[PDB]
Amino acid sequence: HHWGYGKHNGPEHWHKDFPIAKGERQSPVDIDTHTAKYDPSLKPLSVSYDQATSLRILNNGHSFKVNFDDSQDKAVLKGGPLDGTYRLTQFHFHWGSLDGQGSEHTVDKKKYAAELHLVHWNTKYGDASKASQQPDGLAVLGIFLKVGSAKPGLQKVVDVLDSIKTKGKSADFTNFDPRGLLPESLDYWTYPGSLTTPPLNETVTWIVLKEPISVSSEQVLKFRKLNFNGEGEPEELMVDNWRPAQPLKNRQIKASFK
Ligand SMILES: NS(=O)(=O)CCNC(=O)/C(Cc1ccc(O)c(Br)c1)=N/O
Ligand SMILES: NS(=O)(=O)CCNC(=O)/C(Cc1ccc(O)c(Br)c1)=N/O
Ligand code: NA
Ligand SMILES: [Zn+2]
Repeated sequence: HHWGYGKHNGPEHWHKDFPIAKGERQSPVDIDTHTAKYDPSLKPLSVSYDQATSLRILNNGHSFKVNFDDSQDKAVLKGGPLDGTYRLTQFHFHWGSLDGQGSEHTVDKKKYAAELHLVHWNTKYGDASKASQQPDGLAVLGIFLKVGSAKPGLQKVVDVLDSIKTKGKSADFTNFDPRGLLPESLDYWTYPGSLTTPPLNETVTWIVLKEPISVSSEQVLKFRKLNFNGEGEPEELMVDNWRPAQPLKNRQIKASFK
């Protein structure tokens, strides 16, 4: 559809094409750290990315996305709130026009410069399409970016963005190691939610890491040179491609840590 992030087609309009936008399990949310409860029943979280096979990087007009070979269990997420095995299929980012906005989730109303989403599907459903329609079909590992020191493991991403400036452009992006995007700690919050983009399916278990990664000003500036538009269309910078916090409704956010 013709959805985006501007005044005329942004988050406040999405519900007309996607009525679930006003649903009971929408994402992102504000994470009230004082209301979230430590849950001793959460099993250890396992991020097993050694065997990841990145493939290409694409500007799809909404973000940039790195896809992975998810034809076998290579790079997988298990444990924590999850039952079974979830296979990494892609990552992408959301970011702002200024260093003080850009994240989708917020922490005690704090907005970060950007947010990384590592998207995984439950292998019990066989493919990512079928999984996208199940209430336990998807798991997104969310990681905040704050501006400070450079993140070396982000630099290869940063350096290819020039080659995918406009919507529809892709490039090779093999041999990228997503472990380089993680913070030290795997402490997290978890809640049941949705895709934060149309079609807004209520099929995601969210796992949001507490520790942000630090990226440099120069790194995030390069995100902001991307374009929402296609080649030889007029320039609209790809910035502020984030959905704001949605009503929590009757959900509980659980913490993995005391
Ligand atoms: N390796 S890939 O080709 O990038 C994988 C593409 N699929 C995915 O990201 C997903 C989640 C998803 C993303 C956007 C959507 O609109 C819907 Br619905 C589901 N699969 O469920
Ligand atoms: N934000 S999310 O809840 O983690 C998962 C939903 N969003 C995304 O995957 C993306 C990249 C993307 C956008 C449209 C697509 O058709 C496909 Br495929 C991937 N957002 O820009
Ligand atoms: Na960090
Ligand atoms: Zn996302």
